[PDB]
Amino acid sequence: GPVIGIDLGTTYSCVGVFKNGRVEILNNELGNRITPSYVSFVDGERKVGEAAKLEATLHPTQTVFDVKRLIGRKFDDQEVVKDRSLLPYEIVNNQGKPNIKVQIKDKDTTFAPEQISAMVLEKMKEIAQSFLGKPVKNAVVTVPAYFNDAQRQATKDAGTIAGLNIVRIINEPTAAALAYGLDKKEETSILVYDLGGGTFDVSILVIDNGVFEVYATAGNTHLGGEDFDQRVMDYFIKMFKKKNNIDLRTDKRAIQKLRKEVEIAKRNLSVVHSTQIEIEDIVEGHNFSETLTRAKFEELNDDLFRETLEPVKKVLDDAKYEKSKIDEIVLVGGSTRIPKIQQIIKEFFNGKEPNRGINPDEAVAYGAAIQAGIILG
Ligand SMILES: Nc1ncnc2c1nc(NCc1ccccc1Cl)n2[C@@H]1O[C@H](CO)[C@@H](O)[C@H]1O
Repeated sequence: GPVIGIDLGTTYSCVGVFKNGRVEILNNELGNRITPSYVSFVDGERKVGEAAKLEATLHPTQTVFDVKRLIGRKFDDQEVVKDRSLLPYEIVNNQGKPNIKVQIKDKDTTFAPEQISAMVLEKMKEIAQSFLGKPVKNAVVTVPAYFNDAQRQATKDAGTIAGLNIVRIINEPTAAALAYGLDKKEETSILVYDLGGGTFDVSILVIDNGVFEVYATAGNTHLGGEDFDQRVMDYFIKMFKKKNNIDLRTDKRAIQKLRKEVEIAKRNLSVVHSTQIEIEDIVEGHNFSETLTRAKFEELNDDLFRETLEPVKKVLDDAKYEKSKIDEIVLVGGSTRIPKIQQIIKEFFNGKEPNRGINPDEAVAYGAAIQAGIILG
């Protein structure tokens, strides 16, 4: 049978197949190559992906996301205590482990993290199955290099619930090395800098005659593209209050519309220098119309950009590496498209150019699909 490759991400997932000698990253029913890792439980219906994410504004307690932060952990872990205080859906203690509690037709229903991840894996599986016109029973799935045996086992259990035999778990740095086709002969020391929507990871991966080993890993579980958006939102909410005496935080729908346009403005500012953020009637009778420059975008976030270097220094220290010991810097995650990020990394490595792909959000799923093709022979 076929083996598909799945990047089961914190904020999004991505599925790839290896077919007639090529990796195809598959579109979901809405024509997107990434699917928000969201599940909503509203009004008797269960939604997965973008339709679930759209429920978050009006139904925040019923809209489950970021489950990768909880999977295989214990309720009293310091990281889980912090996430319970940040997440708006209820998390309960089931025999020492965090479970998610929501309502289905008003009834309390409790899910293990792996049961929510299984629903994401199931949607990825169905995209594969319709594209291939065939049942899919087998997958390669990625995990962070820092995942322990309990986090990896709960990811495998999510696969089993979704009807997927996870034939191989590979770490995200290895998946990236496979996608960029890093030559497997002789020895190479690679820095994998992975800046996503919600999380920052950096690893030293060494490739030695086809054997991949992560020698050190560090990161920031609360640093990603969504934080850069929030810095911009905070700025424009303050400006709109100064000019119009309207605090947009008093209207959750206004906030949702602004957040969509701010996200789009950020992405544009990876290519242009100036972009317009426009919402007609952001509240009734008031239009939102502003210009954001790349220079103001960077000024609002420059402390967060520079914080990404603290994990880089830590993995170099943990591995006892000199900066020069790094042979190649590889960039993963759409947030590495930010010009200032690529500049800061270049300068930290006393001038060495980072390798970035063209589709940095799909690189991990691409590599998982390559690993699937390697296993099939
Ligand atoms: N040009 C960009 N400049 C800065 N940050 C970016 C850019 N593209 C993405 N991502 C790709 C993506 C997002 C939405 C729709 C389609 C795609 Cl393929 N990011 C950021 O990467 C993170 C995970 O997508 C998000 O925080 C996102 O905002």
